[PDB]
Amino acid sequence: DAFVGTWKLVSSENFDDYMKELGVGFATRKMGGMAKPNCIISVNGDVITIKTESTLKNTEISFILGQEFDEVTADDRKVKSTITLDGGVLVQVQKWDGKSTTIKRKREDDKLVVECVMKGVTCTRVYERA
Ligand SMILES: Cc1csc(-c2c(NC(=O)C3=C(C(=O)O)CCCC3)sc3c2CCC(F)(F)C3)n1
Repeated sequence: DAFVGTWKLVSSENFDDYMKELGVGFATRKMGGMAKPNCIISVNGDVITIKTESTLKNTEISFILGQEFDEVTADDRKVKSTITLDGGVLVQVQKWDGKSTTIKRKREDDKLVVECVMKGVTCTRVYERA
């Protein structure tokens, strides 16, 4: 839809702090902090696929809106994830060990804007079309 396409990371703010708040260790934060992923989003019927491709690590999720699924995150958390569409925004929550983080993806002008919240830390990652 509005989200479908191949997107390339152009900016990131507070990603190291966001990863620290998740409990991510130094080596993995060093890898993630300097990654400039592509995000490839596609839809086939009820199923949406989001691939994140980067030099040192790829991940992929496929999901139906409002249906919880198991996810292994890039930092190796085993989480229960639910993604919904709310006022044009894809809202993802990941739940594990009584904690949660939210990842919201929204389209603004030319950009795909990704807001990641963990406790008091808010990170903003912006992608543009490849
Ligand atoms: C939590 C955590 C630890 S590490 C890591 C992570 C990447 N996270 C992303 O891109 C993320 C988003 C996005 O912008 O799509 C939005 C959601 C949040 C997370 S990308 C990438 C790594 C490490 C390995 C790598 F090879 F460096 C490449 N996420």
